[PDB]
Amino acid sequence: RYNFRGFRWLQAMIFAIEEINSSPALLPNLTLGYRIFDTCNTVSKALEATLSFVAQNKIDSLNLDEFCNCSEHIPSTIAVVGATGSGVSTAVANLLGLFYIPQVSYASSSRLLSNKNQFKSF
Amino acid sequence: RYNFRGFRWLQAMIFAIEEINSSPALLPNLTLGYRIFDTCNTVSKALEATLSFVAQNKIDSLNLDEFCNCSEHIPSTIAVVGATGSGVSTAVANLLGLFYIPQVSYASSSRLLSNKNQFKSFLRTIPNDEHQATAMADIIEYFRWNWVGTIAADDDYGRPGIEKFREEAEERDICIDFSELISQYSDEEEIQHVVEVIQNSTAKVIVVFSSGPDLEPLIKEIVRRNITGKIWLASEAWASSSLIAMPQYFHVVGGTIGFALKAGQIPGFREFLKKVHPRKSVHNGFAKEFWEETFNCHLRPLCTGDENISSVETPYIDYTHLRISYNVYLAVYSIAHALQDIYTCLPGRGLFTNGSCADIKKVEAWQVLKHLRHLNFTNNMGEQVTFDECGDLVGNYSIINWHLSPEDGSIVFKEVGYYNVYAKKGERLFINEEKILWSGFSREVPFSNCSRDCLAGTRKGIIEGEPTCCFECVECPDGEYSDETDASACNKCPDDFWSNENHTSCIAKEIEFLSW
Amino acid sequence: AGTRKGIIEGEPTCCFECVECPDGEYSDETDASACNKCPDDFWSNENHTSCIAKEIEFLSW
Ligand SMILES: *[C@@H]1O[C@H](CO)[C@@H](O[C@@H]2O[C@H](CO)[C@@H](O)[C@H](O)[C@H]2NC(C)=O)[C@H](O)[C@H]1NC(C)=O
Ligand SMILES: *[C@@H]1O[C@H](CO)[C@@H](O[C@@H]2O[C@H](CO)[C@@H](O)[C@H](O)[C@H]2NC(C)=O)[C@H](O)[C@H]1NC(C)=O
Ligand SMILES: O=C(O)[C@@H]1Cc2c([nH]c3ccccc23)CN1
Ligand SMILES: O=C(O)[C@@H]1Cc2c([nH]c3ccccc23)CN1
Ligand SMILES: *[C@@H]1O[C@H](CO)[C@@H](O)[C@H](O)[C@H]1NC(C)=O
Ligand SMILES: *[C@@H]1O[C@H](CO)[C@@H](O)[C@H](O)[C@H]1NC(C)=O
Ligand SMILES: *[C@@H]1O[C@H](CO)[C@@H](O)[C@H](O)[C@H]1NC(C)=O
Ligand SMILES: *[C@@H]1O[C@H](CO)[C@@H](O)[C@H](O)[C@H]1NC(C)=O
Ligand SMILES: *[C@@H]1O[C@H](CO)[C@@H](O)[C@H](O)[C@H]1NC(C)=O
Ligand SMILES: [Ca+2]
Ligand SMILES: [Ca+2]
Ligand SMILES: [Ca+2]
Ligand SMILES: [Ca+2]
Ligand SMILES: [Ca+2]
Ligand SMILES: [Ca+2]
Repeated sequence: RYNFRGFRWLQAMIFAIEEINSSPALLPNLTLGYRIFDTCNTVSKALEATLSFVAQNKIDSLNLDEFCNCSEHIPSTIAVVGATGSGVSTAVANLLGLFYIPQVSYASSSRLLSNKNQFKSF
Repeated sequence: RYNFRGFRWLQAMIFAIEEINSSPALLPNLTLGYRIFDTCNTVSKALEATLSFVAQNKIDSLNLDEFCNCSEHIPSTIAVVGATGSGVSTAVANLLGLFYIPQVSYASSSRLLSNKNQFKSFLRTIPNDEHQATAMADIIEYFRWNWVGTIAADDDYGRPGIEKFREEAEERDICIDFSELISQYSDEEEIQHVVEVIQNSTAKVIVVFSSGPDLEPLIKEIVRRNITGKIWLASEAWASSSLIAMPQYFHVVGGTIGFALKAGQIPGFREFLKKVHPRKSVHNGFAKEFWEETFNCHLRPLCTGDENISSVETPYIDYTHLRISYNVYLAVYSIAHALQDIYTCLPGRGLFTNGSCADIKKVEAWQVLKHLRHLNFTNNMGEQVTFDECGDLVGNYSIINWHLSPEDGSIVFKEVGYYNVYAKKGERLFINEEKILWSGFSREVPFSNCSRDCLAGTRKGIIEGEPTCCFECVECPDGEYSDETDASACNKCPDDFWSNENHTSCIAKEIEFLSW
Repeated sequence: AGTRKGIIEGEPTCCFECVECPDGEYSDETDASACNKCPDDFWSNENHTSCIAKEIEFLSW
């Protein structure tokens, strides 16, 4: 199915980023980019997107006794905006707080995400 | 903290793999390898291990337009055995089912992992926890209690079980006074509040869906304040925990009634356990710390290397039954039997398109998942093992009691009954009350009703703001009679009859006239 | 008023019946869980809503 409200939210994020870039007072001489994916209200899609986000930290993983390298020009995401559902946000929060990447949600409101022992960067 | 039971489970997995390798009948000319990590009962470590597992499936990931590179030395994990916690299992299962890697757990029992619209590749050798909550309700109903309390862990294991117990209890006219949530990281204020809630109640029986590491702070605080005279109904997670079944806690947690899984037989397992050595174990890197903690040495005095394992009493060998270890054994054998069923595929009977078969030399994870979904094999003891449409394996329960040891002074786990999950509803619970020692020493069943039952000649009356179980009885009025105990209202006598002085029955009226 | 609440078995406390108070007791207000045995020298109405002083009987001039 197609969600027009979700596309409006995506447009809101893009609009905010562009307005930050145009303004000369907030972060002079610095530009903000973005990499925005669709979750389809499903954990699997959001987890694929999160793996894309943390590929660099996968390169920086410690468990692997043998090194692995990816494309150098792959950007390292500083912070993530999302997501809507609480289960999606829980899974994404696990993966992101594995690497201490801030994640600011806009519609997840479950109390289980108020635990800073499990969700450090949420 | 070091867990010797977990190291025993790891050794059980290694033993099963080696036994399968030695066996010529199972997987001829094929050798099984392994890669085993430590979760530390934490989601983060398990997720790092899972990332290491899927490092090779992540090569052909669509989310990245660019191409990632991984060394060929990194192997491809075909299946995973783990894990213990239900939250840990959920976190691992997300990533594993992202790539259709089968995952067979041995201790996770949350019902939330039965949903296959989220957890595509998940299997269990331990039964689901609906039956355990129903069995706790059956026990409470059997011993004729109606006024109980509930404690649960704030995770994926405690909450669904406590909810199932709540609904099953309200179906059976059982009233729950309090319900609290505890965690391993609960502040002093939270523990104090829960302890105060326990004190303020008058309900002796308390039902706990939790684990040892999560129940430890509450038990410690209760022992610190000496809150005795409580009846504890344990779930399988902490009914046999070494962190709660410690003798100096006995006066608080004596006479506890709990659940246990049906044990199993692994011939030759103890001999494999006793052969551990830090130097001989090159594949097993967890032997060094195990040895250091066993003999309190550092290889603090050094380790001579000539110590005997049996000299130190640890859960590594100081055990009686093998229940979770049998689950690990069954998990490994189930994966091996799926691989064998792949290896013996007839050309026109495959599970795949047009009856095609897989190639065991280039077998893939999803094919093994398909074969696990249709698995049917016979155990060493001689039982059939299949998984349902949700990947569950149903089994019996043994109801145990916490007694004291006359010789050692430790805590014994006597068997006082069984719960047969295969029987019809209402004929599943069996208990020998002649062996239960309430509070560890007593021989009379404790009383755990809100209010006392009221005898003939009275009727119940509502106490405002309190549940149905709590009531105050008022004597029957003149003319009405009450011939039952715990009656909602006084029955009225027929014509030409009037109530006794007791109102238990009613006599016939007298007739007065001037007589001869 | 005049009737007290009664327990229905197998139902929560929110669900109740109600029955008239016995002769000698009354129920002035609603949501009453009991009927008051009101003091000496007093009996109940025919509707058990309040109390009436008992009639004193003796030979009168
Ligand atoms: C669960 O427990 C019940 C009762 O303990 C088992 O039923 C018994 O099975 C044995 C044979 O294994 C019979 O000799 C008994 O007569 C049975 N008792 C009954 C029916 O009350 C049942 O087999 C167990 N389930 C298992 C082992 O999967
Ligand atoms: C506590 O309350 C329970 C109510 O659930 C009482 O159980 C009843 O016991 C009588 C005994 O004759 C049975 O006839 C009823 O059927 C039971 N009610 C049930 C099972 O719902 C129990 O007896 C009470 N405790 C005491 C000590 O009387
Ligand atoms: O946490 C959650 O699941 C909900 C999801 C949600 C909320 N508000 C919404 C509006 C539109 C679509 C979805 C939502 C509140 N937080
Ligand atoms: O789902 C869970 O978390 C529990 C954990 C658990 C169970 N049984 C155990 C025995 C020992 C240690 C841990 C456990 C039951 N499933
Ligand atoms: C316990 O009861 C006392 C006495 O009424 C009260 O002061 C206290 O707040 C109660 N505590 C809890 C946790 O209910
Ligand atoms: C705790 O209570 C038990 C039983 O009442 C008693 O035997 C024991 O001495 C108590 N210990 C303390 C420290 O109060
Ligand atoms: C599993 O195999 C046994 C034969 O040992 C058979 O009796 C049983 O019906 C089979 N179960 C299923 C579900 O195929
Ligand atoms: C009424 O109760 C008294 C007190 O126990 C008893 O002695 C008497 O027999 C009872 N009357 C009956 C049961 O008719
Ligand atoms: C008693 O109450 C009834 C209401 O059911 C009323 O109709 C009647 O007049 C009352 N009788 C009195 C107050 O004497
Ligand atoms: Ca700017
Ligand atoms: Ca979403
Ligand atoms: Ca674990
Ligand atoms: Ca334990
Ligand atoms: Ca109340
Ligand atoms: Ca009911």
